[PDB]
Amino acid sequence: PSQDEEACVLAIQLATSTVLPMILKSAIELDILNTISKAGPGNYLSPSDLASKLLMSNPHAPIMLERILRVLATYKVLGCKPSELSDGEVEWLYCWTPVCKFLSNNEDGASIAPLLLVHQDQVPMKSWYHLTDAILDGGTAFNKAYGMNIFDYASQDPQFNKVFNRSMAGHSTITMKKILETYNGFEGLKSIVDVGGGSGATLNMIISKYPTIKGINFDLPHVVGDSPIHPGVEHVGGDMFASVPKGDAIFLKWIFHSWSDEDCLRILKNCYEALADNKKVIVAEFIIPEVPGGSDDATKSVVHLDAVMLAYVPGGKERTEKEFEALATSAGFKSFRKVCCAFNTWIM
Amino acid sequence: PSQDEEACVLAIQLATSTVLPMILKSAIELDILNTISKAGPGNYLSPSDLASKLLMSNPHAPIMLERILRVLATYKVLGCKPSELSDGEVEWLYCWTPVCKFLSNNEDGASIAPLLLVHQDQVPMKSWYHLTDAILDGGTAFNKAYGMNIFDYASQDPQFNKVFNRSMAGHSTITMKKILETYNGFEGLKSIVDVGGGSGATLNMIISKYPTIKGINFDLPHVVGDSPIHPGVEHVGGDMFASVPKGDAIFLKWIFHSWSDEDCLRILKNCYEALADNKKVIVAEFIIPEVPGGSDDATKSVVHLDAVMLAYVPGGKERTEKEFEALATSAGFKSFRKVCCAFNTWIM
Ligand SMILES: Nc1ncnc2c1ncn2[C@@H]1O[C@H](CSCC[C@H](N)C(=O)O)[C@@H](O)[C@H]1O
Ligand SMILES: Nc1ncnc2c1ncn2[C@@H]1O[C@H](CSCC[C@H](N)C(=O)O)[C@@H](O)[C@H]1O
Ligand SMILES: O=c1ccc2c(O)c3ccoc3cc2o1
Ligand SMILES: O=c1ccc2c(O)c3ccoc3cc2o1
Repeated sequence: PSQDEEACVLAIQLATSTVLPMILKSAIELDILNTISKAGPGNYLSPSDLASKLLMSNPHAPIMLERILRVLATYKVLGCKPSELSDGEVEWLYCWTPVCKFLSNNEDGASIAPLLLVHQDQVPMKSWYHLTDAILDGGTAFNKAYGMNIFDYASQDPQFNKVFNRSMAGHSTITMKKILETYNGFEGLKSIVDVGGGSGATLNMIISKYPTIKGINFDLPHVVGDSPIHPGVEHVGGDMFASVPKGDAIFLKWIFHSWSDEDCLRILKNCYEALADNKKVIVAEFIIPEVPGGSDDATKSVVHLDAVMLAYVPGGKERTEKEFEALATSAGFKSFRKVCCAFNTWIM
Repeated sequence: PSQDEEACVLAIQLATSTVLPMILKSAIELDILNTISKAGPGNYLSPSDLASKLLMSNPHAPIMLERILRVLATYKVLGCKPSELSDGEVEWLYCWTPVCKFLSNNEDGASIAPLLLVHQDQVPMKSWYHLTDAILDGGTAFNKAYGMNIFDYASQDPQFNKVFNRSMAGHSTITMKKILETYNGFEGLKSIVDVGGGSGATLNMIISKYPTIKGINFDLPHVVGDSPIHPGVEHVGGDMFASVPKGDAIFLKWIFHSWSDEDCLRILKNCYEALADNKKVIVAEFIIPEVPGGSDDATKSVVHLDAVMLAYVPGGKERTEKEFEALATSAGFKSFRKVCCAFNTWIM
């Protein structure tokens, strides 16, 4: 009877698992995580302390926050410790964890929280309701919801544009900062073109460590025209399928997982054409493991991403290392090399 | 650098965790889980076998199913094993697990899958987008989305009514079937009133084991008028706050977690009034543990439910055993007893 109970309560848990992303979204929107980050390690807050520090006016906000805090503790975003009340009952206090750090809006702009907000946004959320139809009828879930792909939608909705670009910028500020502690590959080159570089955050972090290097942040016009400027980095609006600006190396982070094999090869030809001989194409992506049933957080992340690609973009998919090696090979490249990994992002 | 990597990839995993409920919803809607249940234990299917057995017409459905299967395997809904292809590459085959059983629509009507479908339904899904407002401004997330509570909505939307009632019926068929292997409490009584019994599934399972016992399935008119009939069980339409039909015992499963303390006491007075002296009120609910940071599936389940109550219904909440004991005490009851547990549902 013990196996049945473990299996059934897992089923119930999975059936009510929309709670996690939605409670996380609310904790971010209520500034719970930044507030706890402000308190910092080992600084425990009761639900009442947190409503007070947030200056909330709702007399029932403390009990509501308590129930949110309890969700976050179960998913290890927060720790917690008991505090004895006068009448013998126990108050539960909650505290920072390193996870909470990555989900807080660090003044440096580096945060994973905007990534949660783009996926809970009402525009991408509707694509899931057309996924079952996409499988049975063909087509792509997102385009069936909207009659246009996600990038076309962003160009027509400035609010969603900012939400999308901020989620990418937050992630790659964190990731390139840790990448740069272990990657040589930019040291000896005159210039880098970030193809689909979004808001320029990746080059912002590359040039700040290697000034003198000329950064070319290349993306669609509606993305570059709403982006801040770092010195060393010049924004170029364009279309990577039309051409790619020339440089000493080309960089593509989280590009290929959004395009079919045939479209990846079209991007890679324009990259080829844009570089001199004996030059590099630097790719940053997750990699699918050869064995699919792992339950750790790294496998969950890349598996989540592959499902996101399935609903959001035609032909998008996460790939194995052998699948990346094949693309480079088909594109006339002669050397493929997996270099290092940071926060599940490989440099290839 | 190893702690930072574990924390950041957990953050990324949590930020993209809407995937799980939404991919599960699609696997249920595509009949993947019933099909695999039809194949049964140790009967491995490739993505192509599964598209064939489902008679899908989409030439890209096999690759799409593969990516869905991989999600389900990571969350342990399915197992998987490799199969070598002719050219040395490996195909991954997927197979049944006991979890898959609880998420399949067993011909007996017992399934946890309808529970997933009510929470992913577009009507409840919109309440989350008003939760942050509910905390800051007061009110209830669901009522702020719709201007009426969830039960009023069900009475005005027959489709959502059936979706809601089917999720409760599927769960309590499974739960009462296992409860009845270890509960004496119905053996020696003439009749039971199931207050808020929904579609009658719980009494259906009680009377089928104890015929001769008279079942009174009591719920709102829009619920009882769209429900099947089991012998021994008579449906009564009414309002538990107006009165409760009299009987030898009153049964309430998943009622109290939906009402504030003051409304629970109003229900309990009507239950009190409806029973003779020296008689029982039988409550089936989850119970919150005193210590809140557990990460097992039982704690996740009750924590998920408490967040669901927070967004869906005014005043709803999961409770501790001491909180249930207090309600019974305040209601004039003289004996409180936690009896047994089944699939995380306690009988009190
Ligand atoms: N021709 C094109 N079509 C579609 N997207 C393009 C494009 N050229 C560039 N892109 C961009 O590709 C990016 C994918 S996501 C942004 C990833 C960015 N490198 C980062 O990691 O922060 C988007 O910014 C999108 O606008
Ligand atoms: N006066 C009332 N107000 C609101 N809901 C009521 C009610 N009387 C009964 N209910 C019912 O309470 C039920 C809660 S959920 C159904 C639980 C059911 N016992 C089961 O476990 O299967 C709903 O069916 C709802 O319609
Ligand atoms: O979590 C992610 C990470 C990358 C990502 C991405 O590159 C694209 C391109 C279109 O939609 C996307 C969604 C994404 O979600
Ligand atoms: O997963 C669940 C279980 C029980 C449940 C419930 O009794 C009510 C009453 C109004 O909304 C509900 C949602 C629920 O979701």
